[PDB]
Amino acid sequence: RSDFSNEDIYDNIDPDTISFPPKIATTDLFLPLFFHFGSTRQFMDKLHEVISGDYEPSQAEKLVQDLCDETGIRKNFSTSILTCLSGDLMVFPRYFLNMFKDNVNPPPNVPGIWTHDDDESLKSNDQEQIRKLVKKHGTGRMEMRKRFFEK
Repeated sequence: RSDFSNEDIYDNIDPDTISFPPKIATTDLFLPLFFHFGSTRQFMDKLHEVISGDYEPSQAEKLVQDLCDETGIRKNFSTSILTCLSGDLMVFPRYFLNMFKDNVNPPPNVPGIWTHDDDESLKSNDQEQIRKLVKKHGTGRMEMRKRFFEK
């Protein structure tokens, strides 16, 4: 694989261009603590800090709890996000940056973020929908997703 990726534009969004707190951030998704961050950048920096701690695939529970106590993200929200990312933590920050940039939950057209529609397409045999899926996520992620289904 190349050290570079055109997906980086989804990770390099300048948090300072995002009004805080984002309109999409409601109490059904975030805890009181979240609303005490002074800016989108402060929140993202803390999120990066949490995500960096050591977590073995057995510590998803602890990660979710930390995301609640440190960043103010509701637990089942974090769980749902981790699920649509196929467990790829590297895409966790991307999820929030894009959700906040366009105030849509979940971001509908972001590589690595599997929407309900993407999953329906993956479960089907309609090659036109699968064509768009691989363009969006890539074959590697599709295989990992197919894997995820098996359970």
